[PDB]
Amino acid sequence: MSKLEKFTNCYSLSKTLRFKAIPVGKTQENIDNKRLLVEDEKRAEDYKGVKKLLDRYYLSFINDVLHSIKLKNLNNYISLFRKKTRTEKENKELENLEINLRKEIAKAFKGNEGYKSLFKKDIIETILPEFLDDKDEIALVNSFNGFTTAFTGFFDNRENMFSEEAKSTSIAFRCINENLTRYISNMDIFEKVDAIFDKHEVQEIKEKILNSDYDVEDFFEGEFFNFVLTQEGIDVYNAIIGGFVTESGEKIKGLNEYINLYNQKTKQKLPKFKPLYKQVLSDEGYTSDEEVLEVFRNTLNKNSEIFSSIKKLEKLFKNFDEYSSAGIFVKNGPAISTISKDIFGEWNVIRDKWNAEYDAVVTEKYEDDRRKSFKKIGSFSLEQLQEYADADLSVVEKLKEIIIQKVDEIYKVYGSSEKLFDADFVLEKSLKKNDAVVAIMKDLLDSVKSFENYIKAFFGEGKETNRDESFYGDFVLAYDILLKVDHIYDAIRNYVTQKPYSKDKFKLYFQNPQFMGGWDKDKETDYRATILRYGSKYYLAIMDKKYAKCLQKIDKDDVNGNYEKINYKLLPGPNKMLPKVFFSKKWMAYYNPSEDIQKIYKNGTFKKGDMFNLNDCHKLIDFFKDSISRYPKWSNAYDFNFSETEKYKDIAGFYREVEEQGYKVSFESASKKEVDKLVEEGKLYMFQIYNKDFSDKSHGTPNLHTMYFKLLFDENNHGQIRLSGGAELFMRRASLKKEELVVHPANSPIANKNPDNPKKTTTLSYDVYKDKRFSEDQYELHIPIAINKCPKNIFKINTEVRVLLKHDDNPYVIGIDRGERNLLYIVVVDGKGNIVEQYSLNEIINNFNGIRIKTDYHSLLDKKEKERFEARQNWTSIENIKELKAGYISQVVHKICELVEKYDAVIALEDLNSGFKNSRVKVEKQVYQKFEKMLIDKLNYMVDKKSNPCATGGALKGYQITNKFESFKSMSTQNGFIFYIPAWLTSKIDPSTGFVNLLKTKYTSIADSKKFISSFDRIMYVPEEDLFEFALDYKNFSRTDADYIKKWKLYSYGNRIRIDWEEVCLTSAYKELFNKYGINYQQGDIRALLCEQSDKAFYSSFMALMSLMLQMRNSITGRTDVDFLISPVKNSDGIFYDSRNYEAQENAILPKNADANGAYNIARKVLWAIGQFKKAEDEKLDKVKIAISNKEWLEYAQTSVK
RNA sequence: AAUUUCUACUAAGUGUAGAUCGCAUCCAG
DNA sequence: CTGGATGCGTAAAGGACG
DNA sequence: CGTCCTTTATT
Ligand SMILES: [Mg+2]
Repeated sequence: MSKLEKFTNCYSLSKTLRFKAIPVGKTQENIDNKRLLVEDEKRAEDYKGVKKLLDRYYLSFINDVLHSIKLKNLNNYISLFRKKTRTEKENKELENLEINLRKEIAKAFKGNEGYKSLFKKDIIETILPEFLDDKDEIALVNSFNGFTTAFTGFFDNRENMFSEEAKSTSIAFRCINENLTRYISNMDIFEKVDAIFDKHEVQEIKEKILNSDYDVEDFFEGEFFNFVLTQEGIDVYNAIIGGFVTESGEKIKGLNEYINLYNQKTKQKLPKFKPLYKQVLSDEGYTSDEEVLEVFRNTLNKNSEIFSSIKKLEKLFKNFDEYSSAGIFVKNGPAISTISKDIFGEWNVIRDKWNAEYDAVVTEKYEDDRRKSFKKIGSFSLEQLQEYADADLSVVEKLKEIIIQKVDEIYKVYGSSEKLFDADFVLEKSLKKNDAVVAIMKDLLDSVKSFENYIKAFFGEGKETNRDESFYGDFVLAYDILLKVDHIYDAIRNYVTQKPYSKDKFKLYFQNPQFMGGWDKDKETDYRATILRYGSKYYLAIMDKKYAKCLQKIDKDDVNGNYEKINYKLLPGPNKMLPKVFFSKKWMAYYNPSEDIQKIYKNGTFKKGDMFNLNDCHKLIDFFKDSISRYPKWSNAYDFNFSETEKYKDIAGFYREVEEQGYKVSFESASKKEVDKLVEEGKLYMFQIYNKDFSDKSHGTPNLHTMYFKLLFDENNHGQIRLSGGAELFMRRASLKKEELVVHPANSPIANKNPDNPKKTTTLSYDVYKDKRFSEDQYELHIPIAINKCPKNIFKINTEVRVLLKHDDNPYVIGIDRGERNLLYIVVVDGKGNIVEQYSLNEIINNFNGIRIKTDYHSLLDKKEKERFEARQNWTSIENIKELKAGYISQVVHKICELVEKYDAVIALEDLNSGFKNSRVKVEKQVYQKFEKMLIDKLNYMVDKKSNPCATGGALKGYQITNKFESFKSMSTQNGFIFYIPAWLTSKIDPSTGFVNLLKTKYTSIADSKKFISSFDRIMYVPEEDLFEFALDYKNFSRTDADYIKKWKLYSYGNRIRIDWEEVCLTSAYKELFNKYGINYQQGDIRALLCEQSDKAFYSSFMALMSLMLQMRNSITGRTDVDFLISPVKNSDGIFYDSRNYEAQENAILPKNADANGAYNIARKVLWAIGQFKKAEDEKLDKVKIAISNKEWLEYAQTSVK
């Protein structure tokens, strides 16, 4: 009984193995003399070119077929599409109609005579040259005759367009699922908005745009859709909506603009047309220090056009008073928070002064319709914002001082940069070497980018009642010039942040269009590439075109050394292969196949479905079984051993046995003397398939991919991992010069970087070079493998994880959470919620031999954040930090995998589509998304390198506890062993009681502060404890639906940390507050006395004292020692929860700090969901919904503690 | 600071530890 | 540019060409 | 013929 070991051999998946290919002997010499690499480097260039010309014809072919087309179902479909109350049968109707619509478009394409030619040899030899009218381009296409097969891959990518399936890549799908669906929505909107378009306004568009061949109304009748299948039609349709610009240049207004005026001017909100997407084929970064520099000077010198539009926006905003403050608007969003702060000094005072009208009891259904109508508003006028501005304070004047301040900042930064704009300037050093220069370009770009990103607030997305077009005329003119800095900012950053070496490579073919197609022994002379072994070394051996068969003559050499030559036999895809061979002109003539059998095949009775006869299919199988035996190229390759034919449920049952039997990999001896001569003579080329684990100097643990690669040829690997074909060989030209490499000169000591390494220094007898691998041309070889090609353990992984979980008695849960002090914190939990382990992942501990050496990745991040502060916020340090986090998580994966294996444990992770990230946490959402993706990926085939490959857990019996990754949005609910959970109420919650603080203690009014103090059942001093007790029933406060217990007794126990920061003893600070106002707190219930008091500074000291008692988390920033979590509520046994009582302990039973509490409670939510699985019938486990609500959660946390 | 590649390294001396699905294509803001 | 999605990860029939 | 490039078959 293990959950894990039920999950081996579940599904098949592809991986690519990558290797340096090192030439051997004369190989590189012979390759240089024959000038082969040049030919390839050119070919790749020319190939990209021809693909574009090919596309040109493809694009012409598509318009021909789309123009012609006339869709049949249309009206009928649109109508059913529109029905808002469809019986399920009617939704199936609607699908069949949508399928038929797509099949119409597909059949329109594939039914040409022209179609089969597009992806055959013919398109390059004859069609494209006739089509083209340039002599150069025709020469390019001509260069590829006898090399058509190299286009197959591209051909497959273009085929996806002509599909009828509902797939992103399809033309049908783009027409029927995306563009038709929009057209229909626009019809809907049109009949609502039809009348407002002025009689005159419409006739404009029919002449200026439509050219008087169709009426504007035509474009909103269903039956007229066919017109907008083509990119041309779409260009028209979108022009009607967006507006056009004629040959003359006269602006012509579009329907969507007219609507904008009407809804603006009458303070209304009618809807607007969506434009149609483009059709599927219709129509880069900076490459050198000089090009980057040149752009910086040309777009941003003092007489560039962007600088001109700054000078104009200075004059416009200097004249801010001269304009109407009721027709100037500020878009709603982040810019409202910012501009609120800029002029009041307060983020949420502008929030308040429209809360001043809207604002007293708060049911959350009224609080959402509160908080939502809020978000509905589009913008605010300078008049409305002055309606909020207390008298004596001019909103327009202080805005003028802020905007004008930002342009003086730009001009000041221009004078510090002036020498970069001299026509006389030349660059001393490379930019990545020249920090001075880049920081000069950054500083200017920033100040321009902040001015730009600030000013952008003055839009209002309007859609806006009468706008000061005297202001927006000059503003829009000049802002559209200013927004060009955006592109220029990105591309110049992306450049400085790039690496100094390039990975640019190109594909080698060795003059063979199907080069290295597959490893099959028979196809070995066609592909001209095979694999050799000698001892622990593996080589790629490539026959030269003029000596294809040169390896076929070589015999085993008894006396001398021998190579091992691979002997590989694959039957690829019996469902594809078995028919082609046995119904081929060649074989069909040899083997009379009865009219039954060809009927069965032509008819399709063997294929499951309604046409299926188990007997017909059974007869086809014995046809295939005899032919295979009459076909000795298979029957003698694979010792075939089929199941008795009566036992097959379907054809796929037989095929699956062929597929698994039809793979064999062995080795043959081949004379090492004879093969080496071939290489010298230039008849064979030889590369060692190499990575660092094959070095004579390597010791200790190989890369996982080395192990996979070796296991391919191991006799304990029985198909678990197949060597696939379609490997590629590439040359990556060097991108660095040895002389310009950083060298650590031999025999001088080098300073070690890791503070936790005892050894502070290493001295080597040899030189070591930074980025050495890129100072040299490198061959790289990519080998695709096939894991679990024939899976036996077929079941839906999640349903199986739910069954095992339900019937598992003590299910363990690894909870992972992101901390502020801790990059990641781990809490392992048992089936009853006892903390088994709990620790931080700030330090990664690497083990080699019996030694351990830890690397504190929290120290590393802290030092790279300091280095970010020094040198402003340099572009690169941001990247270094991004990459460092990116590598951190790949250490963490290993640890999580260990925990899974050790505890047979499910994983509880944060759902990143629902929750809200606090940004106190170091590992931002983006990086964590990457981590959850990596985790899914590893667990498709989770292996322990250090295990025996044949053991479960090993490289041949990898655990498959995760379904193949799809999309970030799909990282929700559950994926096998990984459960995604909302982080709500996982941190700030008493792990000992389930208590959370559902009170709002923000002070507003003296009256509000009274109703609060009266809503408590009791407020008293307790002398025998020296504590103030605040008994409540959450019934009496608003927004407390989620709590389950409801009646709590708060105490002012222990201290808190107010936020600079002061420690506050709670008990004595209440005494202090009450004594300040002559309140006798010892007199039983005190609630009347506090409400008797009439001083507002009493209530705000009290609400602040309530805030502190309910702030369970207390933290001092920079002080990693002080992250304590302390409860105001007593548990079953009348003890308060204080986290520090457990951080002390070595094996604690409750969370040791705030971060620990986070992880713990995320793992408990999974425990709740396992609770649900145990409540459900086995058959209905699929149906159980995992998403735990706040209401369900608080119930679980408040009842499970006991 | 060496790498199929990436991060962290120097890990006891040309390397250590973990990770590592390639290639092509299309579509989106 | 980076996530979304597509597809290939093949031996053997078949043909052009000298 | 041979040899090299192209095309084929799909649960
Ligand atoms: Mg290693």
